[PDB]
Amino acid sequence: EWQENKSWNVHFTEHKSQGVVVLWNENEQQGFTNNLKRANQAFLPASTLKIPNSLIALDLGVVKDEHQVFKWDGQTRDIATWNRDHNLITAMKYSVVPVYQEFARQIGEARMSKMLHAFDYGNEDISGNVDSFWLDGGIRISATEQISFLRKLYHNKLHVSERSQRIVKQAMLTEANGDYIIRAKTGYAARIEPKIGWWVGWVELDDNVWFFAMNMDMPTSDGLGLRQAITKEVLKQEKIIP
Amino acid sequence: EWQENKSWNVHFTEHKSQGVVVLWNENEQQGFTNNLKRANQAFLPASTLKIPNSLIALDLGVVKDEHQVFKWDGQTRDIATWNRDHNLITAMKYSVVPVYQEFARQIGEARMSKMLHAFDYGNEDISGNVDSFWLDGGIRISATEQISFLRKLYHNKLHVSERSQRIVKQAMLTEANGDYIIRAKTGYAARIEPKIGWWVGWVELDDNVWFFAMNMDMPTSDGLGLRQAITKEVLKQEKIIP
Ligand SMILES: [Cl-]
Ligand SMILES: [Cl-]
Ligand SMILES: [Cl-]
Ligand SMILES: [Cl-]
Ligand SMILES: [Cl-]
Repeated sequence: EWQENKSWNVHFTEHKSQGVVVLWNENEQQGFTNNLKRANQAFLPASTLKIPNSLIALDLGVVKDEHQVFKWDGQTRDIATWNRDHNLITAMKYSVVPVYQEFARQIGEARMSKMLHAFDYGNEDISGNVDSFWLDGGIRISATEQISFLRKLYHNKLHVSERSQRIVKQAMLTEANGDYIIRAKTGYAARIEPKIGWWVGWVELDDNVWFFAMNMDMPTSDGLGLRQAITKEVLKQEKIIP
Repeated sequence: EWQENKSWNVHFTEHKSQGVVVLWNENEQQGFTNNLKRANQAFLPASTLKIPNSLIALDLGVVKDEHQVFKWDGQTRDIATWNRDHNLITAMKYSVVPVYQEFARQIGEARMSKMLHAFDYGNEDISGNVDSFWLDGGIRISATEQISFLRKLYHNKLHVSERSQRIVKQAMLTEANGDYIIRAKTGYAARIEPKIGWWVGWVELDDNVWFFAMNMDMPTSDGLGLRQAITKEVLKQEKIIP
């Protein structure tokens, strides 16, 4: 069904980068990618896992609502945006590990793992857990599998309450203007080679939705902004955004 | 409690305009306005009434969700954006009267009026209904009363379901970036003198919310864009947005 579009590769090669973008046109039920093999290659999810972990935290009542404040413990960590109070909205915006580590302590490895499987979120890998259970959830996930999960979230079809799904979609809000809305989540799997950056989400237009999932080789946090830039170059080429 | 800030008047006079901006700092429970008398002056709500009317339509099941399509009837009306299919999101974005007129036909004048009173939305005026019941709801509302209603919506405190309130807040989304989110609704009461333009809503920041409600004299649809521009000049002066 899927269509390969190798002309998107220039957006990667212009930035001396290697990666994949996957797009799904919801109205047409049609997928597109620059590289079919890499679209199906599973990687550690890094902070893209915050989307399902937020659903779990809400649906178990670990997080009461998007307003609840998770106070800073006063310990100065390396990422300055972590050294402040957060709610679910801001914890997702700044990918605040200490906040989600606390969620995971309350959720527990057993509940987390079972609810992820109920979401059909990626698949367990031969390597098992390679860090802490909350950083990778014992799974790896491909770009096409991200799309399938996000489509379920969009349609409120995951096996958590509608409310939990609506709150997470709110927390995903990244950009909005008169032309489009982007709901998305970044990630950077930076501990184990190959180091991988992600951006996954969707673009809402007046009359359609375009799901996207991209990942790219990211040996250093220098090209982090290429995750969004390359994706947007594809979206612009396809006339999805101006 | 309220504080008057007459330095905001220049943003109106620079555009040969007269009007009011009201701001409410949620963390501090403090209100500010350029003109206390006009802040309390009631006007026809025009399309700002689409916020409560959307709540009513959802909570009665006239609108099933924000995805339901209200097809164009194929009749070419004066406003080009009306001459197409819409959902609740787009009907609010383009202030699509024919769509909301159909909602009102299904809701009914009795249910609409009673639910508006349950929201404490403005007050009935001596003039009664001055057009059709769905265009003004038999009420007039002040900028400060808009604030009070919007604060209830923000906190899910209105007497409709939480779901209905969350869907309407989604449909209010107007702009979002790394610095702020604006959820808002325009209006233009253009049939009866004095003709009035409105913009009402809030600005979400990482650590606070600022509610706003502005109206202005609008003898012609030429300065419609001043509703947002003047509001944003106030927000910038107050360092709420960059
Ligand atoms: Cl693994
Ligand atoms: Cl994002
Ligand atoms: Cl009236
Ligand atoms: Cl939203
Ligand atoms: Cl607006």
